[PDB]
Amino acid sequence: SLRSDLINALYDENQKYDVCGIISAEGKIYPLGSDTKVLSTIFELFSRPIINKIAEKHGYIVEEPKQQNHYPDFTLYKPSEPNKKIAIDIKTTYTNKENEKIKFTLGGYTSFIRNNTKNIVYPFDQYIAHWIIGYVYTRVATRKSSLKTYNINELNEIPKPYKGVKVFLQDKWVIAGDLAGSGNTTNIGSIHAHYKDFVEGKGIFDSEDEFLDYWRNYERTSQLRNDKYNNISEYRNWIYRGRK
Amino acid sequence: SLRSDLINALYDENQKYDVCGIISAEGKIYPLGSDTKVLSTIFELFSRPIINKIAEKHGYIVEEPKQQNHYPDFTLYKPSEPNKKIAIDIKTTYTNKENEKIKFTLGGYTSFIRNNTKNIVYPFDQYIAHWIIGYVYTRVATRKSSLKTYNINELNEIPKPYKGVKVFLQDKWVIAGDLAGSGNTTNIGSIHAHYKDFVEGKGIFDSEDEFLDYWRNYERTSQLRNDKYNNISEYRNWIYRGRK
DNA sequence: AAAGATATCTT
DNA sequence: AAAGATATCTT
Ligand SMILES: [Mg+2]
Ligand SMILES: [Mg+2]
Repeated sequence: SLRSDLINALYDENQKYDVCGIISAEGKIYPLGSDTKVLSTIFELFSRPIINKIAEKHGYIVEEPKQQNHYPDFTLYKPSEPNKKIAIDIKTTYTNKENEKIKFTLGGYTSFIRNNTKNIVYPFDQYIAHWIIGYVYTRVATRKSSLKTYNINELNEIPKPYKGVKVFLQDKWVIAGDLAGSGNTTNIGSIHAHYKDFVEGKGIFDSEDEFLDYWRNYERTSQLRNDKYNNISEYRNWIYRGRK
Repeated sequence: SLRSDLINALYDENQKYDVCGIISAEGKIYPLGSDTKVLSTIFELFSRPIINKIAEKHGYIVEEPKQQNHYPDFTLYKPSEPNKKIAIDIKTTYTNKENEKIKFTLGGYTSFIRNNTKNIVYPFDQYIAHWIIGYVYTRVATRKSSLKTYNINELNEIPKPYKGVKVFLQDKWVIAGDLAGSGNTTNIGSIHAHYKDFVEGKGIFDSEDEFLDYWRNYERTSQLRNDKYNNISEYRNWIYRGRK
């Protein structure tokens, strides 16, 4: 499948390669920093050619947002079936010691899931799947060595700010949790679990429909959630009683 | 001085080098994406080496934040002058055409400038200068970036997502404006002017003390600002009224 | 303008 | 946890 091939390519590529810096056309190389803003950018750039390569093999068109505040990172679709689009979003997070619990922010809950055309490349209803390619890296302490420039002949000497990158591909709804992933930027939070749980998809929602409904009626502040629902249990009781 | 040296170094380096992709230890080069998040990250990484080079040359220790959401990008100081720290923050924005007005987001106005230690590496009072290194780049007309990899031989054939870059170093207060830079993330907005004005430092505040007082008393919503002040004029009128 | 999107972190 | 930081954009 497009899915199996994509995950095989990512898993494979992720083990045989290591990004160590940005290069100038003049051949000068600049080291990488240890914070997620940097690694997030790197993993996205890294994944681009792989996604494109695998998509092409299955006859899929790949499109990136034309504007900045638009989801998803990649929109795939065959010319003959425009209303069956696949959204692929790359998400990153870090861990301090391998095998700790991790969590991701899964996108806003007040944009395209509530308004079919808000901050999204194509109307939400034209997508049949929302895939998350999650990267987890163990953070490494920045040393003095990563504060100078390098030359092409020194590629092997440049220190990396990450240690053990792990990658997975999973449907957004499957890994979605019941607590917000951010306050003022109102993001959906993922389950807070170990990497294997994301790969295996041991989430809390029974269906994508339950996921959507939960997040479409989630109130922005605990104050507003006090009389409604603050988690999946309370949401199910709320549903049972008639949504009141 | 440290400041003049840093400014000279920034002009040269930037005038001599153009970043075109990220590179793996194995020599494989991945091209840059077009979205602002990418360039914001690249310019920050492009500057680290320069800042560290000039800092060492002047007896200054350079420190980056441990927590990822702490200001500033770089804290410079002599071990002998602990309470004479300099803060440097890197900001970027784009222009579609080389001579349009630009503006930057300059950091929050509700964190450390109101609460001396919130989200800052060292207490605000230990800093005696706050510089902003701003990069302005002109986007390219094409909305479609390259989706294949390149090798060291092809450096000259990799398309760049930007057409031209300008940089400047200036004190934060000198270029601060009176309108917020962001809403839910409560950022200070800078003046909305031409590149030349940021270089020359043609701001709106009469002093850093005014800049600080203005932003320490600015309200989050226009509803609350309407009974206080919404711009420099109204703020000055608010001072006359007795700050009520 | 002003408010709220885009991604992720911290306590 | 929930709320509010980190950059910067868009409408
Ligand atoms: Mg930084
Ligand atoms: Mg900064």
